[PDB]
Amino acid sequence: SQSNRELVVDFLSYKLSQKGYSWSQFSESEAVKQALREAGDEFELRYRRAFSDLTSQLHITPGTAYQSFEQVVNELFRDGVNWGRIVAFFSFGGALCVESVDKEMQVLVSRIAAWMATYLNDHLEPWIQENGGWDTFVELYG
Amino acid sequence: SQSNRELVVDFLSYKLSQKGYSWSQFSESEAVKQALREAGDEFELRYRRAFSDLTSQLHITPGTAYQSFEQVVNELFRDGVNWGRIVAFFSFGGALCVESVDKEMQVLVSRIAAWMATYLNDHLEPWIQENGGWDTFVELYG
Ligand SMILES: *S(=O)(=O)c1cc(C(=O)O)ccc1-c1ccc(F)cc1
Ligand SMILES: *S(=O)(=O)c1cc(C(=O)O)ccc1-c1ccc(F)cc1
Ligand SMILES: [Br-]
Repeated sequence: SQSNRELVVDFLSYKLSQKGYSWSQFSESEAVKQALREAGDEFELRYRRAFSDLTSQLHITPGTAYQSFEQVVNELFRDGVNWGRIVAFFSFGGALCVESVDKEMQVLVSRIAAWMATYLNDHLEPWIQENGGWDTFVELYG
Repeated sequence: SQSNRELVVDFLSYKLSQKGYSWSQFSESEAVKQALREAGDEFELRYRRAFSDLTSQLHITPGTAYQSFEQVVNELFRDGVNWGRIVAFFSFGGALCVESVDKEMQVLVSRIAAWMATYLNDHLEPWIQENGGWDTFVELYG
């Protein structure tokens, strides 16, 4: 896609790495990526329980449709968009990739990356642009 | 206060009662009280980890100032006010009351109720009025 696609790929590469997997076998910009990597690790520590209940709701098979992903991701934004909720979303996507590689369905990695870039573009990009862009996120979270 | 104090007391009475403690031994409107009651239970269940990190932050001794409670509660509104964070606020106060009764400092329950009411008035009331009052919380969470 574009700059959102590039952000999704960086985050998923990091999440995969933390679990010992490489992206290569599946295929302010620096400050945005670093800040989002750090924000996702923090969110994963603080909301261990609630996050586990989220990831439980979706088990990605080669048959899962994007709409099934949207329905659970939509729960994160029920009451609107915010940075914490966008971080949760990245984290969520990262956990589905890890789960995918764990179950030897490494083909779903590029599929989740596409689903995420799409979801950011369609639903989150207007609120992001309206709230200072990714540079604001960095100034707030870096 | 007013509706806020009535809301605080109902919520605190409910929480204490759940653990087997009466409010009486220390001292649409129904749809709101009920909706908040249910929200507080669901919240306490969903954020097992995160809620525990917050309650840990303040251990109320009869010499704890309001400014102390306020500083830990500002942590709940760090990145803005939303219905969910207001629900976390009520749940937190409920925990500080159950904690006071259990730690033999059952006198504190009345002061917590007063701290909660003031916080709502000084900080939370404009956001509540701007987002359609408690009837909107009901018409969403109820
Ligand atoms: S949570 O209360 O932070 C929350 C709130 C919403 C909402 O729409 O109000 C959506 C999602 C979440 C959430 C936070 C943390 C998680 F691990 C999962 C969901
Ligand atoms: S979170 O636990 O970091 C958090 C963050 C904010 C914020 O404004 O950044 C507000 C509330 C919370 C929180 C949610 C749920 C809990 F049980 C405890 C804290
Ligand atoms: Br949690």
